[PDB]
Amino acid sequence: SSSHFNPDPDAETLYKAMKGIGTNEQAIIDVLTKRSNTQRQQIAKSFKAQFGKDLTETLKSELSGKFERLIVALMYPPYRYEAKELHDAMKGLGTKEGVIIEILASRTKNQLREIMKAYEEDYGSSLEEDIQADTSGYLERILVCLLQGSRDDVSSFVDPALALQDAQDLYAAGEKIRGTDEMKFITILCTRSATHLLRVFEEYEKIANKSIEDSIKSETHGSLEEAMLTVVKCTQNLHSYFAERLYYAMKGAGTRDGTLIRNIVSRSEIDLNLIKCHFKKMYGKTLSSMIMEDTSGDYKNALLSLVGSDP
Ligand SMILES: [Ca+2]
Repeated sequence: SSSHFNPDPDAETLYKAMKGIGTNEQAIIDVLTKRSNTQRQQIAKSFKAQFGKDLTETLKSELSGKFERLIVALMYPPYRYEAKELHDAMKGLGTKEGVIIEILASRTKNQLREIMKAYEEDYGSSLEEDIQADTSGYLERILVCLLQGSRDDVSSFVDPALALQDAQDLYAAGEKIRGTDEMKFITILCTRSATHLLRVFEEYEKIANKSIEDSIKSETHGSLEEAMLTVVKCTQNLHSYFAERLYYAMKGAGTRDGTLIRNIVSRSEIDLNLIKCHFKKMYGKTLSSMIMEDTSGDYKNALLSLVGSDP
């Protein structure tokens, strides 16, 4: 699709869709959900050159509700999008700790470096400093650690002696009776590579006769538990993590639309095809069927256009 692209006609379609009295929402869906993010940026530039207004600001004014949130989300470049989500998680009343955990645990070091740069450019403060001020306790420690390198950019070579020592230390940390040693869990889970951690989880099972997930579930609670389990799930299979995130955004009463939007939008050009496959395998139904059950209107139709064919 990106073999060679003139954005001008698409910009004109959007102009006609919003100009005057009445809004053609379907024409907005047909352009923005069928073009790539980079093509959208070209469309935005053409729109401003031709018509003198910023496309995103125009979209924010012309549209409302969930449909507006989704369409505007599509207009953010990668990394800047996550920076906006993280800012929104902290700037309001309360902290949306779940948003922060998801992004920090599921992104790679190099992705996080880009998100950190975008966050400082757009909001004039350091992401790490804002997290330090807005969170506390052990949650604060793991989140800061995930940003503070927490690298791997790995090999396939794991040090077997260190993997065994890490597993021994995790076991010992769980076994202390007047307070789990949370810092030992945090350091190993946040500073070791994914490949090393997979071996640690294997060794931990042999030593402890308990899965690492069940140990975390019995030894921790609340946000710290969520954060640890998220690191574990992302290490084992990232695509499966995102499927589960989407499932729980929709399961039961109501919808966590913020979570649905963010995960579909941010994964749309990376692994949404694998997420769809994993969703089917894990839950015995398609992603689209749950979206159809939980959402309505132009919002629903835009989500389904993005997801694409889902037999
Ligand atoms: Ca629901």
